[PDB]
Amino acid sequence: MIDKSAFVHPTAIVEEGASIGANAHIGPFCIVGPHVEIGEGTVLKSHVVVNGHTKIGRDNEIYQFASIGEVNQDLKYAGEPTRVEIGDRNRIRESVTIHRGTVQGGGLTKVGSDNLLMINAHIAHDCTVGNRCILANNATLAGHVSVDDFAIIGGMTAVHQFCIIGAHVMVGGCSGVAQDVPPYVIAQGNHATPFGVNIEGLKRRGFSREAITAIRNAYKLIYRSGKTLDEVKPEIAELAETYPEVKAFTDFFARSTRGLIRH
Amino acid sequence: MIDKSAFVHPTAIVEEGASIGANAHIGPFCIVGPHVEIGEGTVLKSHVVVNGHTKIGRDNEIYQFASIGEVNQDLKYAGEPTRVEIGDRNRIRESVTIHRGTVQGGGLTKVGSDNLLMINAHIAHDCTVGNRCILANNATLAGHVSVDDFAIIGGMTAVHQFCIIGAHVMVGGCSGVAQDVPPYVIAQGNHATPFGVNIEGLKRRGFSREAITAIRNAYKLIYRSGKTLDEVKPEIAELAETYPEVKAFTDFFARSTRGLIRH
Amino acid sequence: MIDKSAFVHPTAIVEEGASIGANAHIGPFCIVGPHVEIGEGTVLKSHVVVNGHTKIGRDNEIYQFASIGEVNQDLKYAGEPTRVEIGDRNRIRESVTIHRGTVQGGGLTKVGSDNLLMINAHIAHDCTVGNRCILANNATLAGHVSVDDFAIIGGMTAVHQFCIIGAHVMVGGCSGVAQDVPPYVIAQGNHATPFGVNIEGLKRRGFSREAITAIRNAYKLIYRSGKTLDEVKPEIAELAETYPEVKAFTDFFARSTRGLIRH
Ligand SMILES: CCCCCCCCCCC[C@@H](O)CC(=O)O[C@H]1[C@H](O)[C@@H](CO)O[C@H](OP(=O)(O)OP(=O)(O)OC[C@H]2O[C@@H](n3ccc(=O)[nH]c3=O)[C@H](O)[C@@H]2O)[C@@H]1NC(C)=O
Ligand SMILES: CCCCCCCCCCC[C@@H](O)CC(=O)O[C@H]1[C@H](O)[C@@H](CO)O[C@H](OP(=O)(O)OP(=O)(O)OC[C@H]2O[C@@H](n3ccc(=O)[nH]c3=O)[C@H](O)[C@@H]2O)[C@@H]1NC(C)=O
Ligand SMILES: CCCCCCCCCCC[C@@H](O)CC(=O)O[C@H]1[C@H](O)[C@@H](CO)O[C@H](OP(=O)(O)OP(=O)(O)OC[C@H]2O[C@@H](n3ccc(=O)[nH]c3=O)[C@H](O)[C@@H]2O)[C@@H]1NC(C)=O
Ligand SMILES: Cc1ccnc(-c2cc(C(=O)N3CCOC[C@H]3Cc3ccccc3)n[nH]2)c1
Ligand SMILES: Cc1ccnc(-c2cc(C(=O)N3CCOC[C@H]3Cc3ccccc3)n[nH]2)c1
Ligand SMILES: Cc1ccnc(-c2cc(C(=O)N3CCOC[C@H]3Cc3ccccc3)n[nH]2)c1
Repeated sequence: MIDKSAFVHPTAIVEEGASIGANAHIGPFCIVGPHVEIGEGTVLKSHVVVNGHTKIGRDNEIYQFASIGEVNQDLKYAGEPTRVEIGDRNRIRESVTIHRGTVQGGGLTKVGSDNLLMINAHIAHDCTVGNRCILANNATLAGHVSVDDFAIIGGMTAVHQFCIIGAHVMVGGCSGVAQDVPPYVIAQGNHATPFGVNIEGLKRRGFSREAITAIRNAYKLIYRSGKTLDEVKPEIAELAETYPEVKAFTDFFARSTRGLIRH
Repeated sequence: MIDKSAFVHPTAIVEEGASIGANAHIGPFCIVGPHVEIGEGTVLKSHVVVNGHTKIGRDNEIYQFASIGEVNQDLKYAGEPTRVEIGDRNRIRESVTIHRGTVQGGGLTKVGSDNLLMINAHIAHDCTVGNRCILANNATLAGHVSVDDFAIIGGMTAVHQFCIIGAHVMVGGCSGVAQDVPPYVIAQGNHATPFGVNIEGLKRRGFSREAITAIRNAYKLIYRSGKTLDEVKPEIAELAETYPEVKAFTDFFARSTRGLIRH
Repeated sequence: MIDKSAFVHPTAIVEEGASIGANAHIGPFCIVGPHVEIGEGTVLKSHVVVNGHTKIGRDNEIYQFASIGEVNQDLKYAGEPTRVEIGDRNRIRESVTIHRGTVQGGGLTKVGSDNLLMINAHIAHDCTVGNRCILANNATLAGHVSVDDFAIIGGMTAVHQFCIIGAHVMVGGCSGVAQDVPPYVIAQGNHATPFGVNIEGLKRRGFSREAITAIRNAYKLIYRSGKTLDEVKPEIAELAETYPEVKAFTDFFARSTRGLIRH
């Protein structure tokens, strides 16, 4: 149903069955399929395509020429009714593409809240983007990629399938990420390698001096101690007993499937 | 003429003279010029611009915000009535651009069949794309580039004008190709350099063990023997007398104008 | 007001207050906001969004899926009524984005005349593009970037915020520019470094043999003499006393805020 307080431009095509929330705005020449849900206050500026089984939260801003919910580019996909979930207060800029999941990959592409997806960012099938992330222009995720909370990916950068971009990471522009990036790390290059802790980001986000020091010491265990990852894992868990922020490493290690980026 | 079994959305603008085949589908807000031919079963999803002297085959899927047949970006082009040809069963994704040829370059941009052109791939004037190719997101061909059968070009990769991407090549993502890539080769980097034979691709495509061995031996002649290309050409032709797959090298050498990528 | 000789397609939406000049053409499914001025003879092909306080000159060609005047991507921007200015005879290709300024950055994004902005080029808030420039496909300017007269930026290349791309520069494709590029220089790489003087460009643009020699000698002072920039500045000014073309260096040095690209 279309809420009586939603605006649907006369040139937009909203198919029967679409759910449009209160005070939403569907601009001219938008197309909205019958399995789409658009939350309260969300705006589709103009020339937006939203289709598939796709749920969009509240107060989103989706700019012209974006394609949300579309058939993914995985040759394995065969038209199965997979899904997209998008949270609240995202800014989804011109030409962004967010594609539906695959059965093989779990059936769901998910984006959280308060993200900024810049022009022509690409969220492939089965990706999971967290909250407060930034993808700069042309940032490109292959299928099954995770971008964890607060992570930032610079312009022109691409991420290989299944990689994890950890929480509070900063990936430089013009980079190619082929392995997993631990939380709190700065990464850059082709292929991307680690350049220490994202100290300034943690500072601005309220991390204490003690937490940042512990995170720097965990970084040193991984990349400067010379031990194997299997040796350092319990040392990082031990450190997390005192500084809970360090637990992000433990949680990341359990999800990592491609190994860590390294010098 | 518009076939009686084609669907033309009421908001689409199909100019008189366009030819639309049986069971084709022209979605909302598409524009189709008077010299366009769209084959049987081809679908333009929505918001597609097709113009120029442009022939499109059957069972193609062309997604929103694509521009097919448009004026090319060569400053030498002056509006002459050049052409685009596109074959059958292509998947041409959001924002792909395929531009018309130039008189200077032969007048024709051509794409074969069963290709996958991912989001914002660019096929410049006078390019020739074969069959069963893949161009990943943002893959960008300058003018006059050839992409031969089964070749794959990774995300964010660009190819300098006139280069040949040989048959069954795999070019990595985040790469810049400045010279010609022999058939069967893996290439990666900025600028791209060769990394051996695309063994896994040949395996999956039915090449025999003997053919792959001969191709590996031809690769060694080119890049490991230390001889000049002029010395190895007759040695490769000799090898092709027994293994016909090796003839692809000979045919490629005759077309190559920029020299081969090298370490 | 809409000039009586302008064409406005029946499907276009031109908001009351927009100014459309003589013999302009607003194609199907374009949107033009109430504070837009479109000059005499300018063409919006189709599916173009123009909004904000945006002035566009005469004889421009703006292709489908372009977004001109749109809200910028700077998180600091809060909706203030900033501006875009675009000159004459520009070719602005599919999916180009040109964004409005920020109060913090001066309030104005400006593009001159006779530029070629290829597919998906991005002109961020507060950028200044001069005359006769070329941005190739996917060339991406962060905020506050200057691209001076005749400069060319190759495909897939991105420029870090506040950088200056000097007059008659040629930046290669697949490059990342993190510092300022002096006039007349060839730059390439990630990050971009200098590769001598753009001799061929100067030749084609009518520079005398004496002027090019002096420019080459100024280049040598900067990058080959081994002196500091502070030592060479007066030596370059001295050279400019005889060869006025060398003054471009002096003017550039006074604007440069990020240091020069270097080997
Ligand atoms: C420096 C880092 C640069 C990163 C650049 C990233 C750019 C990403 C652009 C967005 C793409 C995204 O929307 C879709 C996506 O990632 O899909 C794939 C899907 O996430 C994956 C897992 O589920 O599976 C697929 O990728 P794979 O590479 O695993 O597929 P495949 O094994 O079927 O191989 C695809 C083609 O490559 C050929 N091949 C494969 C291996 C080889 O060694 N040589 C070779 O030629 C093979 O013949 C086949 O034609 C999927 N692809 C295809 C084309 O189906
Ligand atoms: C690591 C690899 C990265 C590759 C990145 C590729 C990105 C491709 C994006 C798609 C572009 C495609 O759609 C169109 C295309 O490739 O067109 C050109 C056409 O294929 C070509 C041949 O026919 O001719 C043209 O390229 P050239 O470089 O050969 O043209 P030109 O000789 O006229 O030079 C163009 C400008 O460069 C200036 N120049 C040239 C040489 C030099 O040394 N310095 C210089 O400034 C010169 O003044 C002029 O303003 C054409 N261009 C132009 C702008 O007209
Ligand atoms: C090899 C070169 C590659 C270059 C690639 C260029 C790609 C450009 C794509 C076009 C973007 C353009 O349209 C907009 C633009 O450039 O805006 C910014 C604006 O020009 C700038 C100045 O006025 O200010 C902003 O950039 P900054 O990086 O200066 O912003 P910030 O200081 O607010 O930091 C942004 C985020 O980065 C986080 N951060 C910052 C520093 C750090 O060390 N770690 C970190 O995580 C920080 O927490 C915050 O969430 C603006 N950004 C944002 C996101 O607001
Ligand atoms: C020397 C250097 C090396 C590598 N990358 C860069 C680089 C990336 C960007 C970029 O994409 N953006 C987005 C627009 O907001 C401005 C900026 C924020 C950002 C900075 C760093 C990483 C990720 C995002 N700008 N410069 C610079
Ligand atoms: C370590 C490494 C180095 C260089 N490039 C990559 C790279 C490229 C891609 C990519 O574009 N795609 C398209 C989407 O299908 C998945 C994948 C298929 C492909 C793989 C390799 C080359 C070309 C295509 N993914 N990773 C990885
Ligand atoms: C070996 C090499 C190294 C780095 N970059 C390249 C490179 C860039 C381009 C490119 O973007 N274009 C735009 C389309 O017009 C053709 C060409 C003009 C141009 C040339 C050089 C710099 C900037 C523009 N082509 N090759 C080549």
